[PDB]
Amino acid sequence: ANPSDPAVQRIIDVTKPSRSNIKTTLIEDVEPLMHSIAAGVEFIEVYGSDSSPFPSELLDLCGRQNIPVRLIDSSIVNQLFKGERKAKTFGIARVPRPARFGDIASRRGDVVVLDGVKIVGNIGAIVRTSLALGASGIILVDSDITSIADRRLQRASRGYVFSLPVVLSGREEAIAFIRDSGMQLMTLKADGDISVKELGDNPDRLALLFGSEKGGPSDLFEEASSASVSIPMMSQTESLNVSVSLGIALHERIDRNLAAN
Amino acid sequence: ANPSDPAVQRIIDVTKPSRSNIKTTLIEDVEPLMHSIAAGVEFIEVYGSDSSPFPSELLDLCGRQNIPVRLIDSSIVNQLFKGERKAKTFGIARVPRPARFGDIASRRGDVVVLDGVKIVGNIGAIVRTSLALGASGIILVDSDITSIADRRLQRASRGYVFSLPVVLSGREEAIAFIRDSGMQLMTLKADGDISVKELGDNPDRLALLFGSEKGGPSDLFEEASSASVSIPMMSQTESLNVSVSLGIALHERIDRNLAAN
Ligand SMILES: C[S@@+](CC[C@H](N)C(=O)[O-])C[C@H]1O[C@@H](n2cnc3c(N)ncnc32)[C@H](O)[C@@H]1O
Ligand SMILES: C[S@@+](CC[C@H](N)C(=O)[O-])C[C@H]1O[C@@H](n2cnc3c(N)ncnc32)[C@H](O)[C@@H]1O
Repeated sequence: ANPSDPAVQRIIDVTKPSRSNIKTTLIEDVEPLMHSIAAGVEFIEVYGSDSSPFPSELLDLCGRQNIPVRLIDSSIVNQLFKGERKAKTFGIARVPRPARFGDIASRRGDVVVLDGVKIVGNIGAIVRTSLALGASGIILVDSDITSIADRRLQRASRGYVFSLPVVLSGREEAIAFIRDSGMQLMTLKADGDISVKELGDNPDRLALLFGSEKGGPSDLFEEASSASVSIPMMSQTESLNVSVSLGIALHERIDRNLAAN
Repeated sequence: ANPSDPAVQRIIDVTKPSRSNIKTTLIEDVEPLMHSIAAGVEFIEVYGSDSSPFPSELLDLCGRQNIPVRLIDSSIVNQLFKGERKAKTFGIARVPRPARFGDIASRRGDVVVLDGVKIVGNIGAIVRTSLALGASGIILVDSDITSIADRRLQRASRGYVFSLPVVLSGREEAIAFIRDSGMQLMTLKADGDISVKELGDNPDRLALLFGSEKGGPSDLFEEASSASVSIPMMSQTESLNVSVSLGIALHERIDRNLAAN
């Protein structure tokens, strides 16, 4: 373990602050770490607080992946971070190459397609929900996001932005991929023809499309769109937050996305 | 149509801006207005952008409640705006008295209870979801919100904050009200005993409890809590966002809450 200051550990104090270096980034907490490693994300070294029980399985995973792991005493860990108290566990990872359609095609499970969603808070929460409910990947269209390593997005996603393919794509390219991949594009809308409760019956791999406005997504998607899906509300004149709408849709598909895996 | 100053309509430029008193307020967007008046809120006057068709119906529900409406010019409508830009339909209103437990106890539908939820972003979205999915009301325990009026809770709620009973309360106060009301308390947690899918089966009106932590809600709600509810995920090792968890919870109760309206 290291209790002194620094040693060469200074790297941690470099990749964390509002520095510049992009090649590396910090991923906090055990679960984001576990899922990152599982997704092939390369790590330089994983750390942990000597005042916290280092998760047995992370230690093991890192072991079977040749990932070095060192303990750090409380005082130094407290110096870092704050005031979210503690990460208690974290690692230095090389920022992966941009995700591609190929990363989604080779995986199994529904695909989440966002169109016009720009608020990082929504995108972040959507990343978490998609991962937790068994989505294969996410395709972002018109999100104003240039890179997925955007720290705002990393933080908004609880550090899960690398745990599943998040592809930045143009509208036409996304449509072409979905079309030629054999997936069934489903447009979720408050005034959709089909009840969201009927999604569980669908045996096909689905591409669930969401917008940012109650009129979204772009009507230009209607061409590729196979059907419109609606989430029942008190009245269909209301609407739900896109992240909330995503959660319900994926919730209805949970069995199909578990069967896929 | 009035391009005149002050033209006395300058109320909007003393209520919308951050001034002195917390009484009246300005509500944007066409929808928030409808449900606001459809509850018991009083509007001094509603305005609208000129070069942009006016929503007929707002007039009917403003004529039967004696609420005046006047058109503003797009040069002045945007003289006070930025976006969207196309908020279009707004109007000053009078902040109602603080919500009471009785308000909820008189209305029908499951009750939502948040414990320790402080982030207004979630609380706001949680309001929309509760409203849209037919929740009787929300109890905000330990939210650090001094008043529902708070301009940040309004903006985070799109202006729907006055569409249903939102009660600020202490932990003991809320626990006492749920027992004396006969409602069955359900605590939602990742490692709950009952599945969220089984909620729709319960014939009784429910009180849904959500914490702010993964280790929440406060275990002091346990005695009152007669059951724990868990939403299935790829692995209970993780957890869902509070608003997403709520949406799914109410979604499974949609038939019972449509039954309560
Ligand atoms: C509804 S818009 C934002 C709400 C809108 N601006 C409003 O308040 O009127 C966000 C996204 O959530 C999705 N969504 C909202 N309600 C839905 C519902 N009831 N069923 C299916 N999708 C829904 C839509 O696809 C939309 O693109
Ligand atoms: C775990 S807390 C905090 C969630 C997340 N850490 C966040 O960004 O806020 C989320 C709340 O939603 C409820 N919740 C979360 N995951 C759930 C699940 N899998 N099943 C049922 N309820 C859940 C819990 O009551 C909890 O209080």
